Amino acid sequence: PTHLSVDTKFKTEGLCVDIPGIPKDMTYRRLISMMGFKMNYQVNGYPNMFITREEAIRHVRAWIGFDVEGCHGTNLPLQLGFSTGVNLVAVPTPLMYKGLPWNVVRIKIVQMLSDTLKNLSDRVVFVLWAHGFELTSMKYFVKIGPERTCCLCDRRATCFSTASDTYACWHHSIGFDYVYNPFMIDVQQWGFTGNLQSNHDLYCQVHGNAHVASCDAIMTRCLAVHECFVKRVDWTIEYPIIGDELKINAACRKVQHMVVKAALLADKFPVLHDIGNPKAIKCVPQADVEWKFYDAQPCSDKAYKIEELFYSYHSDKFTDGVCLFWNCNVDRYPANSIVCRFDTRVLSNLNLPGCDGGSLYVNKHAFHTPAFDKSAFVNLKQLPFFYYSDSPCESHGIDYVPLKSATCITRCNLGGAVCRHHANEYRLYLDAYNMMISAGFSLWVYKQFDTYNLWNTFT
Ligand SMILES: CCN(CC)c1cc(C)nc2ncnn12
Ligand SMILES: CCN(CC)c1cc(C)nc2ncnn12
Ligand SMILES: [Zn+2]
Ligand SMILES: [Zn+2]
Ligand SMILES: [Zn+2]
Repeated sequence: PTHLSVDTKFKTEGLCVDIPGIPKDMTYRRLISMMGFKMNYQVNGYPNMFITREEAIRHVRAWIGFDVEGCHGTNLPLQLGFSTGVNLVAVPTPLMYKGLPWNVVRIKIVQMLSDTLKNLSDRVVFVLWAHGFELTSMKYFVKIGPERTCCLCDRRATCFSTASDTYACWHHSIGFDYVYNPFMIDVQQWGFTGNLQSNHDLYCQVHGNAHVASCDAIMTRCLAVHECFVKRVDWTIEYPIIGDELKINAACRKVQHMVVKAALLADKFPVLHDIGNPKAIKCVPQADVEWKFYDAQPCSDKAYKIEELFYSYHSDKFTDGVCLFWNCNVDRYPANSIVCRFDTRVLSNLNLPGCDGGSLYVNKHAFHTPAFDKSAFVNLKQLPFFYYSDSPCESHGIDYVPLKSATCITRCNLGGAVCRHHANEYRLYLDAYNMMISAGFSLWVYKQFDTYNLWNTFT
């Protein structure tokens, strides 16, 4: 079982207010046909418009919450809502647009999905809390058939144009009018009691219900993210490389070694308490310090309470030496800490919107992270940028412009003139540092940390 069989049963109770008299016994095959689609027994890579929960999790970057509400067999106007916050009104003749015929609405839909998804995914997954109008509106903006490739490139076709009779991916679909071979999943099929708002509001106080289609579409995708990434966590699942993942990760390791190495040199802590990933390795293996590890998995729901991580009886006295919380999200860090906390508010292709203020950070694996809280860092300060090196000044070998910086903490800078080697390493480190900060990571340190203490490690 790789795909969802079209012969799987579909619970239709959620659909019977918009579709009165709908059979209780219904398959995906019969539902697809009822929606106005003919699959014709085609095995060309598109076996079902509906997908499994596991396949949906593998394609989280493609999720677009979708909801349709009736406004007025005589067709009436529909409010189409998307988790992008867009509301389009289609007439059959937060951003909400006036009523226009489907021929122009479908151009808008293709533009919106293409701009939203071109840098995230090779497809779209419509996430539903299916009541009827959304499934029956799909025929007006969706075309299906064999799996195809783009006319302008090698990516899979996600759009279709009736003007040119051609296919395109999200990058080459300017002016296209039809969504081609989309995927969809109905959250209501997962076994739930009560309406969408009641289930969403159990875990999220951030998304309100301003009684608009996009509000429901947003709540839908949010509840789906909570079920698949907050309550259930799967760190085995791999995700494709779509950006700067490798550079961001390489930067993180360089910044960690640099910042921890300098803390141990400036304040000579006898012991370091490394709290976080159970698979963590010594980030400064040559350091003199007594390195003690504590296992805590990435918290995906609420940030850890320091009272449960530290107290209840390890040195036991965590007040001795320094605490290293490298991506270990706690509610209030102790004053003797070195902290890297991901800022969930960051705008990027790796960071997807999440549940209750949190975000879904997708870099090789999916990590639902709790909402960034400035109050977690009251006992600390923002760690300033600095580069430190004790390596010999020796070129061994891009051209050269002389480096003048107060933050290049090297023997050559102490001696009044930065050597070529330390200037190259400084600029490479600053690049890695800016790369990590812009990816969303934030660095915090114990208030007594001072890089002035690093000059005397040169004599
Ligand atoms: C009351 C019949 N009507 C309205 C025309 C329906 C019913 C269904 C199941 N799908 C539909 N798709 C579009 N109209 N539509
Ligand atoms: C209420 C029945 N249905 C299907 C759920 C309808 C009715 C009307 C008037 N327009 C529609 N456009 C799409 N579906 N649809
Ligand atoms: Zn293309
Ligand atoms: Zn929510
Ligand atoms: Zn030097």
